[PDB]
Amino acid sequence: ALLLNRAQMAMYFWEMGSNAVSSALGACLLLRVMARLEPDAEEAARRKDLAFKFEGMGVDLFGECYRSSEVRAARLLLRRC
Amino acid sequence: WNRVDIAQSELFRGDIQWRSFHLEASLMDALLNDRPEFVRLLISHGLSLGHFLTPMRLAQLYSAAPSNSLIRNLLDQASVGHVLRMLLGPWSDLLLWALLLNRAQMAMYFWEMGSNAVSSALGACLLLRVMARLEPDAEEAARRKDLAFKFEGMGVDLFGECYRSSEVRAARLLLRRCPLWGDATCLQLAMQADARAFFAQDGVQSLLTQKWWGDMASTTPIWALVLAFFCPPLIYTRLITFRRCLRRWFHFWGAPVTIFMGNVVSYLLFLLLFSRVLLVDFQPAPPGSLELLLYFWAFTLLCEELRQGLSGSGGPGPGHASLSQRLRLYLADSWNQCDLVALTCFLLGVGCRLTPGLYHLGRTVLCIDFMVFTVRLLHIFTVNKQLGPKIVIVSKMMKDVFFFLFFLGVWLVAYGVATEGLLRPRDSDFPSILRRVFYRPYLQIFGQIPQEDMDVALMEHSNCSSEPGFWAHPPGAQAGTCVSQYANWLVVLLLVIFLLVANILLVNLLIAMFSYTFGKVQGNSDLYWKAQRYRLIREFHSRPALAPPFIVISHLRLLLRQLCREHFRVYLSKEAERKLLTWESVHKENFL
Amino acid sequence: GRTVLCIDFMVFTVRLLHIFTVNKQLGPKIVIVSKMMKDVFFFLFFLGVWLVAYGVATEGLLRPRDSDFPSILRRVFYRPYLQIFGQIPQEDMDVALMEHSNCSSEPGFWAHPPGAQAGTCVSQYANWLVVLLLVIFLLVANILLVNLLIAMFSYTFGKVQG
Ligand SMILES: CC(C)CCC[C@@H](C)[C@H]1CC[C@H]2[C@@H]3CC=C4C[C@@H](OC(=O)CCC(=O)O)CC[C@]4(C)[C@H]3CC[C@]12C
Ligand SMILES: CC(C)CCC[C@@H](C)[C@H]1CC[C@H]2[C@@H]3CC=C4C[C@@H](OC(=O)CCC(=O)O)CC[C@]4(C)[C@H]3CC[C@]12C
Ligand SMILES: CC(C)CCC[C@@H](C)[C@H]1CC[C@H]2[C@@H]3CC=C4C[C@@H](OC(=O)CCC(=O)O)CC[C@]4(C)[C@H]3CC[C@]12C
Ligand SMILES: CC(C)CCC[C@@H](C)[C@H]1CC[C@H]2[C@@H]3CC=C4C[C@@H](OC(=O)CCC(=O)O)CC[C@]4(C)[C@H]3CC[C@]12C
Ligand SMILES: CC(C)CCC[C@@H](C)[C@H]1CC[C@H]2[C@@H]3CC=C4C[C@@H](OC(=O)CCC(=O)O)CC[C@]4(C)[C@H]3CC[C@]12C
Ligand SMILES: CC(C)CCC[C@@H](C)[C@H]1CC[C@H]2[C@@H]3CC=C4C[C@@H](OC(=O)CCC(=O)O)CC[C@]4(C)[C@H]3CC[C@]12C
Ligand SMILES: [Ca+2]
Repeated sequence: ALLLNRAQMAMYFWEMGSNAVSSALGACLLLRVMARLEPDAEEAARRKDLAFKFEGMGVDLFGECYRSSEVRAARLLLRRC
Repeated sequence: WNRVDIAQSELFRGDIQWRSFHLEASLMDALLNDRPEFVRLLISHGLSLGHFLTPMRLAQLYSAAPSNSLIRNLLDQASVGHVLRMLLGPWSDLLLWALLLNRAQMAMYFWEMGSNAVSSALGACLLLRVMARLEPDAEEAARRKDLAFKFEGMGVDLFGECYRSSEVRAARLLLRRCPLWGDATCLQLAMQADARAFFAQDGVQSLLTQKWWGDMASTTPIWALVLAFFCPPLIYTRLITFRRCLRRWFHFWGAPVTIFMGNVVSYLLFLLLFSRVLLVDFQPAPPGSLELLLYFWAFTLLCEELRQGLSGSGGPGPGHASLSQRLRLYLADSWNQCDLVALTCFLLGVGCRLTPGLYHLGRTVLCIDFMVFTVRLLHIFTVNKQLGPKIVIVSKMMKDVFFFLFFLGVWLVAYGVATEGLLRPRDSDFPSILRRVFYRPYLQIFGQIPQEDMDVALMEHSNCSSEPGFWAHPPGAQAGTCVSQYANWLVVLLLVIFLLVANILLVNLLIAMFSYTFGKVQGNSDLYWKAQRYRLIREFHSRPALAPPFIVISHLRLLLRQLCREHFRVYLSKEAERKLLTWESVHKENFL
Repeated sequence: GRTVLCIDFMVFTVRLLHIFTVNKQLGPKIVIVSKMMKDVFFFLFFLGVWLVAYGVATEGLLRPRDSDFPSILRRVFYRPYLQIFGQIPQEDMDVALMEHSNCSSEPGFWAHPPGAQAGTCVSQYANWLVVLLLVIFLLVANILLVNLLIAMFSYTFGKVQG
């Protein structure tokens, strides 16, 4: 759903899987890369907007996990993904 | 009855067999009586508008204008001013009508049902600012100007959608040859409308850079233009990209950034020639090589000054042809006023130079004349995106400088006379009294504090006057021959109060005044600079490619044109032109 | 080789800034001072235009007799630039503060400034103006330009801080 720029599908498939923080950062990694690999800049506006929406959820979900346990959310970043 | 809920259920239900003429005269009373919500219903169920807008019914529509209007009499006066000579008694004429009679919601709807969304939104803004100036009373002009902002809203909002859709295909929206108004352009429409909000948006501003760098790929760097200006061989190279090698030459030297840089290089060389005349080639001999080259240079500067004068909307219309408007609008630009003060006291400085008696006055006028030509360096670089919005700021700061200069000058009189009165010099000439009162205290603001000239405990030789009292000799040249030492505890105290008020209270409160009004005017003067920008882009695009010293080639080409006897618009085919308006009427409907 | 190494010390010392940008206390403020360059360059534009305007008009009004191009480009640029920082040489520009008023066989009245690079003798024709034209300089540069640069720094520090 990230590849075909299906916004609400990717926003839902992130919610039903494991690896919330890494795939929110992973979704942000693809959509900034794949906008540079995109020829036309019209759909790249939707490609970059949906990258900010995963930037919202990764920041929002990690800030919950960090205020829960600063030790156990430290291990969230430095996990060998 | 002005009851909408009846009119829907009558037309939506109840054996729906409405014919033509049942709807035709129904929309008349929907238009003659104001009632715009009934109008949207009938157009939603569809009318002809090619069998509805028969010219009797339009004359019928204008006949129901109110008698005590600024329109009915304006028709009877005629029975913007060219609209009067054009309007007499399918949507564009109908949109024109609702603007004329200030019918707000009717015009807001007729804009939505027609073609040409961006040009008629700018066109509606053009009329309602013009027709408010043509309106006698200012009560309804508040509604006339408010409904002009509502079309300013929709033109900015709809173009920003069209620009983010396709920056190329919305670039063609502006520079389309609009066959209304005698082949008008939507940027020209936005200039004449004084559409500051329309120029301020990032689509038009990015379009202005592409017009600025005309056929030279506006993302090109600046140093490559400098490298290609001073190497015209380097024009045809791996640097600056563009979109017959002779048109390739003319796309460079006809582009407005190179006409600008030509005008900048040739003006920095004018000021370098002016200075080398003024500093090292200005003996009382008759004028030599470079001084006569300066006089011809400033003639061309004057011949280039009349080109803007006799080649010059919130005012008159284009092509006025009577010079009591064209020269009056020339001597209203604040730059021309600087350009003519420079060229008239160059003429004074040369006329006083050539006469034998007035030579030192001719030099003195030319030194101040360099000052005025150099300040014209500021007006040139206000087209720059990096410098320009900040040059326009520093004139908004003058209202605070003048407060400072008031508050300081009052305090400088107060300090300066009290100090000159307490220590009484014996060399009290009026040039020297007005110097120790004003000039010497003014310099104490800048760290020039002459303690040895005001404080007696720092000066020796305490017997220098036969007048009664005790005296002391200040070692300064214009400090008086000897000053009094009666109350020099006070003069030293009164300096302390001066440096507190001037150097600390006044200077740091001026920074608070600059920092405040920089915060206010930053938004509005950038908004003003955006709209000013296109006025300066096409002011270089219309200017000849040859600069000031070599402009006489392009004036002996223009004058030889008359013995033998910038309107920007990109050209495209009508089928590619209707594809543009079809694309754009979709994005109006997708926006509404 | 010595001269290049003295400028080379300058460049190695500025690399001291790039090192301490990892600091939490200093670092966010080192990254600010490069955002300020767009306002320095306006100031440096507006001053430099006014420094040409003041500097040539002053060097034209008082005409020195030691008008070499290094010294002309010094009394035009360097000496007015230093007046922004409180180095105002009144004795070199104002004739009423200098004695020895017969120092040139050229026609007109002259006067000797005691400065080393102030010219051998300057003119005293319109030195009411040079003194006035200094007053306008210190108003534009030292007060209008400097305090408007603070307003420009205080504004763009507010924008770029976040
Ligand atoms: C009095 C002196 C300075 C005589 C002039 C010497 C010239 C041969 C040269 C030396 C370097 C040149 C400058 C190199 C950089 C450019 C940037 C250029 O800016 C632009 O045109 C593009 C910016 C924009 O988009 O508005 C203006 C000309 C300018 C100052 C050139 C102007 C003339 C200069 C000063
Ligand atoms: C009491 C003594 C100091 C005499 C008073 C002199 C000042 C009232 C005048 C003389 C020269 C003026 C300056 C000449 C150069 C200009 C550039 C000007 O900027 C522009 O013209 C930009 C063009 C534009 O924004 O339209 C802003 C004011 C300023 C600094 C002026 C500020 C006020 C000054 C100092
Ligand atoms: C900036 C605001 C707060 C007001 C400050 C005004 C002064 C800085 C100006 C207005 C009156 C001027 C002066 C009028 C009288 C003289 C004496 C004059 O000395 C001479 O005797 C030489 C020839 C002459 O003018 O008689 C030199 C210029 C000077 C200081 C003028 C230059 C600077 C002055 C003091
Ligand atoms: C040219 C001179 C200064 C020769 C150097 C003499 C050194 C033997 C010593 C004297 C005191 C020392 C300083 C004492 C305090 C520290 C703080 C330290 O900052 C950090 O590493 C932690 C801050 C952060 O978390 O980023 C950097 C080194 C420094 C400046 C030391 C650097 C080397 C210094 C100057
Ligand atoms: C017309 C005359 C004055 C010659 C013009 C010289 C200036 C245009 C240049 C030469 C040295 C420069 C300075 C050298 C040291 C730097 C540090 C620099 O900060 C950083 O590099 C931080 C690193 C980063 O933020 O990426 C900010 C600009 C600054 C002050 C420069 C400001 C502009 C300067 C004065
Ligand atoms: C900061 C902005 C507003 C522009 C200011 C530029 C000046 C401060 C710079 C550019 C030209 C420079 C000068 C070019 C000519 C000279 C004369 C020179 O005196 C000499 O004769 C010694 C040897 C020589 O250079 O010939 C000493 C350096 C100096 C002042 C240079 C140092 C400072 C100057 C005046
Ligand atoms: Ca002009």
